[PDB]
Amino acid sequence: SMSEEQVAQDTEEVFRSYVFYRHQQEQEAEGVAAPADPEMVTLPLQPSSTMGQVGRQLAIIGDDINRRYDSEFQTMLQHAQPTAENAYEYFTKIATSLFESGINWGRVVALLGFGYRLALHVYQHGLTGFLGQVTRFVVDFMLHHSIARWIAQRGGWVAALNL
Amino acid sequence: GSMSEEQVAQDTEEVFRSYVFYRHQQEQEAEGVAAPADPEMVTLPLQPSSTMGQVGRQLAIIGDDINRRYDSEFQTMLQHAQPTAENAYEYFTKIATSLFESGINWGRVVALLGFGYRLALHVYQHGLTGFLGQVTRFVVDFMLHHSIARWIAQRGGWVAALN
Repeated sequence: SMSEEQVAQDTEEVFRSYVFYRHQQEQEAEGVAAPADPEMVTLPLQPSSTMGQVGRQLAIIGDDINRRYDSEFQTMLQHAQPTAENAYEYFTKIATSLFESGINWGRVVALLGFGYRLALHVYQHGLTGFLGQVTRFVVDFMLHHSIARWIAQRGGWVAALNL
Repeated sequence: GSMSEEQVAQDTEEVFRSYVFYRHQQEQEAEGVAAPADPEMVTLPLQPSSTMGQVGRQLAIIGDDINRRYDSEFQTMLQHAQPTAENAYEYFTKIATSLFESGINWGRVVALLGFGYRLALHVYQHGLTGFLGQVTRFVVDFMLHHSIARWIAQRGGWVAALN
């Protein structure tokens, strides 16, 4: 049976695979795509692990709700221009607002997308990459805000792929 | 409701396919990968969060002595007999009939899943042509016709294996 702690550990692996595949897809597009941090563009050590495959599948859903979340995150980041010095507080504001009226799978996956976009943003304008920090923000938020528990109740991260 | 042999037989495909996925996720880490694997083995099944998917996962990760002993003996057998796609049905039927001749118990039920995995792997490795759908049919049908699905139903269904 799936524990909240196991879900929290799995979140790091899901997120790292997710960001790799999000940026792979972004390059396969029109335009050049913002440069990504070499860490974000490094293939996971075990891309075919269960959590690697979950992150991959979540990144390649191009349904309308995911594209809507992504566009709104982009717009917010372009306006707010967070930096490495204030990205923690920015992340906490956006994530807390997103879940304030409840948890659902679309919002869980949207938080991975926001982490991807926040890490990519800070890298552009910043002195270096910020992927490890954003990973900690996402993992810790999901644990503290009872999202890891919510996922565990539903069977763990693999349940994000169910219809 | 009172679990039927028909429901169990229907459930067995999902149990077996999840079992195979989680068995091959361990074999690759232990043996390395010097030939491409069967994509059907290495790709997470659809609806990976179901009760039956969870049963297959738990049975694949058991890892005690009796399950290791069944697995070693199946591998020795296969390495000697070298069944092919042309004769795997007859070879499966012989091994499975022998295994259950003197009775059904949970260790033998799980052993049959292990044998199906190893048979599908062996046949694939011969030609790099997948054989998982065929072996799944062999396992599902054998359990049904040989009253193993009914034995399982009468202990409460697959979910009894979780105990």
